[PDB]
Amino acid sequence: YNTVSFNLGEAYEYPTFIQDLRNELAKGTPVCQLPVTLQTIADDKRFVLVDITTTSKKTVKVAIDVTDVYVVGYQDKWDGKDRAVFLDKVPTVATSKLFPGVTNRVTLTFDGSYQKLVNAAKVDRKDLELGVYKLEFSIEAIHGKTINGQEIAKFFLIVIQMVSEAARFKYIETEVVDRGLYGSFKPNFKVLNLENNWGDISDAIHKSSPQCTTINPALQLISPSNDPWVVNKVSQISPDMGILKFKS
Repeated sequence: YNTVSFNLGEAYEYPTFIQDLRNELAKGTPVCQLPVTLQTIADDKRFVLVDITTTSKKTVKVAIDVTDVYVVGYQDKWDGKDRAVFLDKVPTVATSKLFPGVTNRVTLTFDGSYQKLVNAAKVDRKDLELGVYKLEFSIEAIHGKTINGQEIAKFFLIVIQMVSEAARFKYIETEVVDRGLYGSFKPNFKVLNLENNWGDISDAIHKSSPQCTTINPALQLISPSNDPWVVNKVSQISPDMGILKFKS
């Protein structure tokens, strides 16, 4: 599997990092001049690894399913040896082929859906601060430490939004660049709305192809200020898209 890296002490490299990740995910046929993921792929090319290193020199290798950009787990350290930590309900190929040879393998009691993650973290997305420093703090809280479901759920919530969602949405990538590289921020109404509708937005754009203009039925989205944002044209939403989900 290929690896893309990001050092939290070099926040300015974030835009390049996200673009390199999109390059690894863009394996499908483009639609309306936008990258698209593949629904199925050989097990040997099923995942991309994201190496995140803190200023404290600790690294966590996060595994992402290239078909849907889902984080399935990560590898950190425990007692000087590697440790594989997996979310519940991930593909069998994930637990069978990722981090080969690592015997300390943990299967968490919760899956990667936002509902299960927030329930375990005990904090909702709207109240959890994102940013390079916050991400490093969450890594420091779990790296080389006994398995604590609550702390690990917080790490997943932060990394999933700063990496996976940013790859999917240029809008989210820009929020992190403007507010989370040299500061901290809580995701606004639009960030959260896009996260909840990646699949639907992608299917809508696919349905509009090949004329790539009209989107009908319209997408009922939300603006940064929590106001209704009705999208019936590709040009209205294409600027916020990084990569679309597979289909048609």
